[PDB]
Amino acid sequence: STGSATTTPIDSLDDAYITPVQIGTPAQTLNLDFDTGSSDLWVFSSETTASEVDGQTIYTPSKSTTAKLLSGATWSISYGDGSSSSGDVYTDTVSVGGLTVTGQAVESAKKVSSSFTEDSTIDGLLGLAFSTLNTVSPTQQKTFFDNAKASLDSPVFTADLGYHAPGTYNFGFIDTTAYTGSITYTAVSTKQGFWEWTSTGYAVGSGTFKSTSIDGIADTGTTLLYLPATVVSAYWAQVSGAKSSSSVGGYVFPCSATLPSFTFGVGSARIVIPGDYIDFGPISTGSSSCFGGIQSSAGIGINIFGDVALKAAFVVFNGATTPTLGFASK
Ligand code: NA
Repeated sequence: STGSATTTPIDSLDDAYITPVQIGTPAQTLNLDFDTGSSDLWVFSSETTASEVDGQTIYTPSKSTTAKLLSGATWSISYGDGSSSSGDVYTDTVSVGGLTVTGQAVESAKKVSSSFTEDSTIDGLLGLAFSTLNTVSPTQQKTFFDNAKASLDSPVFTADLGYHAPGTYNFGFIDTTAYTGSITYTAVSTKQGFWEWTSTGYAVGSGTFKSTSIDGIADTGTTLLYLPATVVSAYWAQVSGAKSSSSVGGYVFPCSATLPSFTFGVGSARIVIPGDYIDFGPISTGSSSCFGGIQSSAGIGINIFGDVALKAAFVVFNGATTPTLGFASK
């Protein structure tokens, strides 16, 4: 089997991407944030505290003839950005882009933190990191990909995120028309439950490539590119008037600037992030200070190849017995 779904930016900045997901029978379609940095499929629901719901579409298990309470199971998750959610668990039929899993754990939120409530466009998350991170207790649950894997034509999914445009998540096949050149594969460590890999270095603009190992995670659920402070300082030093602002919480730059590109290494290959991808716009409405898309990972404890990086590539998440990542230009 295969699945193919379009993923759409939630706003003009590509702050996140939503992908429609069919849950239950008859189908309830929710727009989920596919997150290769976590491993819980959780939704706004009929159980979510009413004051914590503001415009999201909810999953109502009592209206699904295939929903079953997973008795005793609870979940609770906290994300890198400080957001959180928790609740109880159903199993139900879940389909993405024509690919169907029966018996998927659908984590129904009883509580969500303010950032989720405030984002009317995201009805929940669909985690695509390794199932060892799933928070369900006392019986950990599998991701949608891990449940689909054995049925897929190839044990892979691909992320093809757009810049200010829709893109695609494919399950079970490589679309050879979706990228240029060849896919370069690179080793993955699953020891922290992430799609963790080692970039071979970087360049800033037309600058020389610096060969250096940068361990980090391929995380579709993180907006920005978070890299070591040395790398980030080297990038923003090339932008007149850029500075790290403790008050704003990262590097800002004059909105009048033209940003340089950023290149990262994948083995001997190179992925080029155009400068425009690194512009996250005014820090507040009407400000001439703009927020940078490349930020320090110092204090986060891991480097994160978030959407700013991934949307410059066609990315293969190879879930073979020994997982690997692939990157192609596009
Ligand atoms: Na922000």
